[PDB]
Amino acid sequence: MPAYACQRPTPLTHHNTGLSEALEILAEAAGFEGSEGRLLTFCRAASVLKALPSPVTTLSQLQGLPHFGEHSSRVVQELLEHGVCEEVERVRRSERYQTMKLFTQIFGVGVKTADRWYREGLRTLDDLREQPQKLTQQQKAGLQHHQDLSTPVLRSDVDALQQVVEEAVGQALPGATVTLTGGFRRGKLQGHDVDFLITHPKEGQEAGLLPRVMCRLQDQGLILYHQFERSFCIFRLPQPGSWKAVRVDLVVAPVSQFPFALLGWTGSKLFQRELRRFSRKEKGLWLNSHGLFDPEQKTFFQAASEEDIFRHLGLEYLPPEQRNA
DNA sequence: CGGCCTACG
DNA sequence: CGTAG
DNA sequence: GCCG
Ligand SMILES: [Mn+2]
Ligand SMILES: [Mn+2]
Ligand SMILES: [Mn+2]
Ligand SMILES: [Mn+2]
Ligand SMILES: [Mn+2]
Ligand SMILES: [Mn+2]
Ligand SMILES: [Mn+2]
Ligand SMILES: [Mn+2]
Ligand SMILES: [Mn+2]
Ligand code: NA
Repeated sequence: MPAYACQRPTPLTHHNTGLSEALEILAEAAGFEGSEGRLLTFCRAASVLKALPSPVTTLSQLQGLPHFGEHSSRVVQELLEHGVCEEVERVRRSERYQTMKLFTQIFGVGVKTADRWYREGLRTLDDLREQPQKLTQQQKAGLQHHQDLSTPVLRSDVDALQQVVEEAVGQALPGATVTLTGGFRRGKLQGHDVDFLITHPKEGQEAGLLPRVMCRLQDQGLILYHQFERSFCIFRLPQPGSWKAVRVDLVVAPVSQFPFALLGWTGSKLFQRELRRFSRKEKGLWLNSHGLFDPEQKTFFQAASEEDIFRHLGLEYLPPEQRNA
């Protein structure tokens, strides 16, 4: 088992859901308490279990696995022996965990904001709504549309959204393209949002595109919230006789950067953090959604495909459906 | 000991 | 700070 | 929390 998540395939369907979900609770709780390092270890340990070929049945099967130490091993041991882990159950039932989960799921609210509200005694969405001057415009939109945004986005929604985005993009710039990214490109059947990457084959023609696309969508009445090259939107998606709010991310990249943007925006989140860590720590190259930089030569790697990027980092290529770390 | 991804809005 | 994967 |  390789130590970095970008070194191993991780399929969407795997064999250790119970164990990985428990470790991910502890990771989320670590985040709520402000420990990104513990969050990362628990995330990495959960991800190792997703890459295994079979269910873990006995603690022996963990020996030698990366990111399993005393704490993560004890969690698995309790789950294997007893079906539950006392620490996980205590976290699950705590008012702090439940409220932090409730607040951070709001679009516009992260851990630091949620933690302040918790310390101020707030506990419910109705508490937040009763104090609206304490909200940014982004948070007001997230709260306004919270019910819809909690409803899974389905493939039929993706297809309808891709059609309307393609229509606006084509009106704004002939020849521009729209690529579905995010979890749906990795094969997920559902999601919390839909992610799209927009480019044009002639370098530079995409300058100024995203404001033109947004203007065209807003004039068709499709935009409930927005506000460049990244737009984190809420769309008014038509449904039979009605509509529902859906989170949509729109990203524009020049074609020179498209493989890097496609790689970054396809995820998973852990896969990309691990890939960027690997690049810098193991290869001495700096990776982001714009490029891959050699800081000694002060040059950027020219990539035509995601495969090119994997090759330049010395990694076996993984298709999107194996990046579900 | 000290790192832990790296951007844009 | 929030967002993103 | 784990590891370089
Ligand atoms: Mn399998
Ligand atoms: Mn411990
Ligand atoms: Mn026991
Ligand atoms: Mn997404
Ligand atoms: Mn998104
Ligand atoms: Mn840019
Ligand atoms: Mn330390
Ligand atoms: Mn994400
Ligand atoms: Mn520690
Ligand atoms: Na949030």
